[PDB]
Amino acid sequence: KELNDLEKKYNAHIGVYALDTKSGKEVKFNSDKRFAYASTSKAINSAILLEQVPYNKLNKKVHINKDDIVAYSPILEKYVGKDITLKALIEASMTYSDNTANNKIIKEIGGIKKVKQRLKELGDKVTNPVRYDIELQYYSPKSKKDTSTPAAFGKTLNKLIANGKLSKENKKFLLDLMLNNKSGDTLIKDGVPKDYKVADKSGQAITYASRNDVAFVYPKGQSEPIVLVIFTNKDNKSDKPNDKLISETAKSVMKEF
Ligand SMILES: *C(=O)[C@@H](NC(=O)Cc1ccccc1)[C@@H]1N[C@@H](C(=O)O)C(C)(C)S1
Repeated sequence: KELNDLEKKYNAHIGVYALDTKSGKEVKFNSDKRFAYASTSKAINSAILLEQVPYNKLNKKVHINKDDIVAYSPILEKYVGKDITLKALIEASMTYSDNTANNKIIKEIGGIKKVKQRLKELGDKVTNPVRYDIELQYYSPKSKKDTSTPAAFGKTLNKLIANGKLSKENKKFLLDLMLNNKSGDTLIKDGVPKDYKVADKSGQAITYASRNDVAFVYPKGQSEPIVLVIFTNKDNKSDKPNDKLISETAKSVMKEF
């Protein structure tokens, strides 16, 4: 309804899935439509690693070489020939959307093929990781590669983080990164009521103005999060997104709760 209106105001396509984990209440709009998840996949990879490595053991270091470095790695770019702890990899991936950190997290997990296995165990047969960064960012409406539906992606985010194989410490370390992430400030954070806490991970693919934001939103007073997945995109390959679209979509969706 009003989301269709926002699709008209911004000449864009909105994908929404939101789940209040307390009530089990869901808001869906183009929720079974495929979108490039882009960097929002970093939250998923980070959480999967965290299921396998206890907080105390995030101090394990791993070697970084030139072959590991991919574009848009503001943190990892300085670790060629150096060691980095898994904790700092996760921090890089989440806070700076470091692409090299995210690939190394997927490697730690055991590779794309293992992320796929985990996804399927969580009943997610939609989220479709195929490539590492940055190649996963070359979205095409014609390919399913590195795409998901807001519903499949949110359900996974809910089963992985919102409840709940993560220890209290690993769950806190991930969510704090997401809460403290100043790079998602123009998205969901921008549209939610100022007293709501928002723990997000944003994404922007190279093509079709694919701009996304996923978050754990805590309406003031509630501790149970509302999982919010907003995927947007446009008709043209070189289209530039408008973050206000996501900000407005989040505002609208939050009234439903
Ligand atoms: C996650 O979505 C990452 N996206 C890319 O690596 C592709 C890309 C898209 C637009 C500009 C540059 C690179 C990260 N998200 C972007 C972004 O927010 O635009 C980063 C440049 C932070 S990498």
